[PDB]
Amino acid sequence: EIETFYKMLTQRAEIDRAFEEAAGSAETLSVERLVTFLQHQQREEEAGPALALSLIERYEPSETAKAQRQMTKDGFLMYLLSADGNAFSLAHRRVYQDMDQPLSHYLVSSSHNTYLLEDQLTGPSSTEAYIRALCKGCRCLELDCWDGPNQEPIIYHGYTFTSKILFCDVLRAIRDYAFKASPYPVILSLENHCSLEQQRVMARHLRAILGPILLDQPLDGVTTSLPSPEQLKGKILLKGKKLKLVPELSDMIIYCKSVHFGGFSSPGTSGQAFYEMASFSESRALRLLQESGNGFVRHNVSCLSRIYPAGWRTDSSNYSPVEMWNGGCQIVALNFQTPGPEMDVYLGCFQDNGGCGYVLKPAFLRDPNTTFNSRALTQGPWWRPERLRVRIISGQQLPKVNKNKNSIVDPKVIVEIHGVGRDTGSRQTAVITNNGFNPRWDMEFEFEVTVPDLALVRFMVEDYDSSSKNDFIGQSTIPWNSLKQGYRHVHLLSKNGDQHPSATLFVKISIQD
Ligand SMILES: O=P(O)(O)O[C@@H]1[C@@H](O)[C@H](O)[C@H](O)[C@H](O)[C@H]1OP(=O)(O)O
Ligand SMILES: [Ca+2]
Ligand SMILES: [Ca+2]
Repeated sequence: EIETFYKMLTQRAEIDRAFEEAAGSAETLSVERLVTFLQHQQREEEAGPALALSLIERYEPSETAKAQRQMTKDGFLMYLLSADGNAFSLAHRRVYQDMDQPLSHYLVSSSHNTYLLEDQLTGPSSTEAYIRALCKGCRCLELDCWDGPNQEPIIYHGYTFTSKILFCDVLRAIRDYAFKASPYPVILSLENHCSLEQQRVMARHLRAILGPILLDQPLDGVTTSLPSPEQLKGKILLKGKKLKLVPELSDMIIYCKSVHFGGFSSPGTSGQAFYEMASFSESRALRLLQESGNGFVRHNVSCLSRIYPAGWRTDSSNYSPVEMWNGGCQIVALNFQTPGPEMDVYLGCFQDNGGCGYVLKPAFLRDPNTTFNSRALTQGPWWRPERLRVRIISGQQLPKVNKNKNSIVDPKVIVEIHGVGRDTGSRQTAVITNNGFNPRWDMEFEFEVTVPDLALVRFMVEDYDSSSKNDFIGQSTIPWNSLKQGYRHVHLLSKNGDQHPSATLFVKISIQD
């Protein structure tokens, strides 16, 4: 009984079967079989006794089997729940890409009106908001500066009733957290509304507070392109207008001069200097993407574009970043304080590359001479269809999505493909009523994706309500190239992007060309 219970509360058939199938009849998995599993199933490339051994060394609970270079079912399970059994590639969870190209070549995690904790009209601002962002990996932050009492510049939403905070205070927080999450450059987007006096003050605080972190002079060399995240490692750069504007400030804008969108210079040689940056609202961006997809892309190859939520999003709601990333846009600004699929995809995207905040664009988005246009797809390197088959097997300890009572969850799972439009798909499972502890669905979906290099796969679990909406329970977004194959567990996240210790989905992923 009491064993039978812990034994029976804790008894997952899917796992048994999986171990069975792997080990065949043996009560154990020999390296020879482990490796077969690692290869045939988990489709690992580095599959080999080396891997298999580290797996066992790392996960095998039995001192015997461990010592005897073997894996018992338990050890199998643990691996499966480990950072190694995770659907989101462990390898990709550390900086592993080329940090040498000019910034324009990377997608940069960017925040919008960062100082805000809520809505854009009357919610509050706080330095906490910049801390959070920074802790969530954000590299590019926004400071809307306005003159304040006692000659001290303040930051708040120009023309609204949003609460205020000090320019200096913000500067310290940034100073303190700019690199907690990553060594790479942080970009400060100044939106100056300050009298010349207070402007200078600003300039003082910057120098005073950022000190040496501040990048106040062009990098020796750095002549034809933007520096690389490597070159700027440890610095913070300013972005704003460059010569109503005191030189103290303007003299600090080195590689990020705000500019009004000129146009894309294919019908010429140049347009915006690599050191010039344009911003575009959601709407405009779409339009240009709709009309000049290839223009933009090519543009974005050597220039940084910043996009920002549409004016009507007074609720700090966000738009989808994918659409812009698809155009090579790199400083895709979102309202970091707002839970939703948009931040889910955003943060999923940036978990890649050890979440350093910079993610190398695919090559075809880094070739000045590119005919790509996610909107008018033609054959190109980017064109590389794959067939994804995802099996939603079971759920484990799905969290009680609050609810002001003792009810049980009634879960269902949605899997979605995000990328070029042609590739967008969504599918959902059935609801298992009244089970969150160990719902088992065993449902499989299949998707065709022509442009994996821009895709992301999202797993979301809602608690079904016949009556009401459908309570979000947890979610997880994995970029296509970090999607791991075989049996894996998807570690679910709360709406706020926090890790849910024991909430997981157990799945079988298979990708074939
Ligand atoms: O920092 P930029 O690139 O200028 O973009 C900002 C944007 O991120 C946000 O403040 C919008 O509310 C605002 O309308 C816009 O400024 P705007 O008044 O120039 O449109
Ligand atoms: Ca702003
Ligand atoms: Ca129920």
